Amino acid sequence: EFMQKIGILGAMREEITPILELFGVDFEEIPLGGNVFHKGVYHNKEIIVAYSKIGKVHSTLTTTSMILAFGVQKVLFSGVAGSLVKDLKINDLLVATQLVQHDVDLSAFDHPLGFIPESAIFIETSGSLNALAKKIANEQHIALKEGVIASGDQFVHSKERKEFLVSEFKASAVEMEGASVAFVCQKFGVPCCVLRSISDNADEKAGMSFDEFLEKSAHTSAKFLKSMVDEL
Amino acid sequence: EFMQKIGILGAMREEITPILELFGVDFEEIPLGGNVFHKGVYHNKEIIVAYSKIGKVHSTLTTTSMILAFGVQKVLFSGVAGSLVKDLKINDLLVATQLVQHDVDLSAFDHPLGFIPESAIFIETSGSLNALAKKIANEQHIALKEGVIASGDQFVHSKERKEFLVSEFKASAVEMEGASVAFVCQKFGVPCCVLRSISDNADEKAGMSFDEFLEKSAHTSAKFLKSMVDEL
Ligand SMILES: CCCCSC[C@H]1CN(Cc2c[nH]c3c(N)ncnc23)C[C@@H]1O
Ligand SMILES: CCCCSC[C@H]1CN(Cc2c[nH]c3c(N)ncnc23)C[C@@H]1O
Ligand SMILES: [Cl-]
Ligand SMILES: [Cl-]
Repeated sequence: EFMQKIGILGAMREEITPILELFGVDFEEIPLGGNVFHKGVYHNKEIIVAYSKIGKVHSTLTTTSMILAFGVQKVLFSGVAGSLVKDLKINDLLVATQLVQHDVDLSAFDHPLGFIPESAIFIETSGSLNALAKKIANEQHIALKEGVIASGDQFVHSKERKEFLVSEFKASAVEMEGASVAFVCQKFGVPCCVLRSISDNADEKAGMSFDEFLEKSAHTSAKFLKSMVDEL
Repeated sequence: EFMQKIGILGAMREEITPILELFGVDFEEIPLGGNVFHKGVYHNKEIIVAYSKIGKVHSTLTTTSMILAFGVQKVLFSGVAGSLVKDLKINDLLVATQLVQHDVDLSAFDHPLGFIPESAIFIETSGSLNALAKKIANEQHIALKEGVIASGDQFVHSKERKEFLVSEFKASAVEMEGASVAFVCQKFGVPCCVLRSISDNADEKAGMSFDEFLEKSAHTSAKFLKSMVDEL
C-alpha cells in the first residue's frame, strides 16, 4: 500500500536480465522516454528495474525518469566495469565511494579536468548503502572493494587512458554510466549505490575480455544487488 | 487557461539573461533538480526558461525535467557555439538540422564514432521550427545557416579536433549541449529547435574569442529566439 520504492538500473539489457530472473517475480512493463521500466513487488518493496542503454546521456535520462515519473526513493546501479588497479580482477566487486566524469575537459579556461562550473569533480554516493554492501559482503565472505569510479562516453582500451584515469582521478574502475546516475540522484536528494563487477582490464585486450566475461560478471553484480535489496 | 507551453533553454546563465530581459514579463522562479525554471506568460503562451549548466549530463537532466515536470510542448535552445566552417563567422546564426555526440567512442567494438547500440549517430530536430526560423530570418534580412552541430563534453580549441569534427561528421559548429537536448526531445516526441550564434572558431584562440563575444553572441541568439516565439 505504502511500500518503499526502489529503482534498479543497468546500462545494457545483459546487466538487467539476471536481475529480473533472480528476483523471480512478475513485472509489468511500462515504456517511458524510450526505456522499458519493469515494475514488480518483491519482499514488500516496489522494485522498478530498467536498462538505460549505454553512456552518460542515456543513463542521465533514465535516472531522471525513474525519480520524477516513478518516485523511487533509492537507486541501485548494477553492472560491469573495467579494472584500473591490479587488485581488482575479473569478477571482483566494488562499490563507488565517489564518481567522476573523466572525459569532461574545460582546461581551455584553466578548470581542472573533470570540473564544470556550478558543479564538482567528484560525486558522492550513499554512505548507508555502501556500509550495507560492506556488511553483507563480510557476512557472505565475499571480497568487496570501495573506490572511485570514472565514467565517460568512451570504451577504455589503452594503457595510456588507463594511466591517465589513475593519475588524474585515482580511479579504481571505469565505466560509462555511474557518474551520471549518481549526479542525478544527488540533485534530487535520492540515496544512490553504484555496484560493479569487473569484466576486463581496460587495456588493449578489453574488447576480448568484455565479450568473454559480460554475462558472468553481470550475474555476479546482479546476485549481490539482490542480496542488498533483501536487507532493505 | 489552456495555453501552449514552450520550454526555452540555454546552457550558461549568460545565455538566458538576455532572453528573460527581452521577453520583459514577470517570471516565477521554480527550483527543481538543481535548476531554476523561470515561468511566465508571454503573448498568451506559457514560457519556461532555464539554463542547464554546461555539458551533456546537465542539459539532459534539465530537458527531461522540463518535459516530465513542466509538460512543455516544444523546446527551443538558444546560445553560443564554436564555428567549424569559414562561412560561419562571429555573431552568425545557425540552426541545427541534425546533432551528434562527437565524443562517443565505441570503436573498440567496430562501431562508428558517435554511435551507441540502440540509438543512432545523428539526431533530428523539428523541420517545422527550422522552417519558421528560415522564414523569419529571410523576412528580417538576417543570414541563417542550417547544418550539423556537434556536441561533446570538451571545449574544443585545437585545429586537430576541429578537423576531426569536419571530416567525421561534416559538422558546421561545435557546442556541449544541443545533441543531449535534441536526444531527449526525440525520445518524448517533443519538437526541438537548436539555435546558436558563433562566439569563436574552435581553435587555439577560442578561449579568448569566447570571452570577448559570449555576451554579444548570446544576445544575438536570444533576440532571434524571441522573434520565433512571437510567431508561435
Ligand atoms: C556492446 C558494445 C558496446 C559495449 S560498451 C561497454 C558497456 C559496459 N559498461 C562498463 C564497462 C566495462 N568495461 C569498460 C571499459 N573498459 N571502458 C568503459 N566502460 C566499461 C559501459 C558500457 O555500458
Ligand atoms: C565558462 C567556462 C566554461 C565555458 S565552456 C563553453 C560553453 C559555451 N558553449 C558553447 C561553445 C562555444 N564555443 C565552443 C567550443 N569551442 N567548444 C565547445 N563548446 C563551445 C558550450 C559551453 O556551455
Ligand atoms: Cl510475482
Ligand atoms: Cl508580466
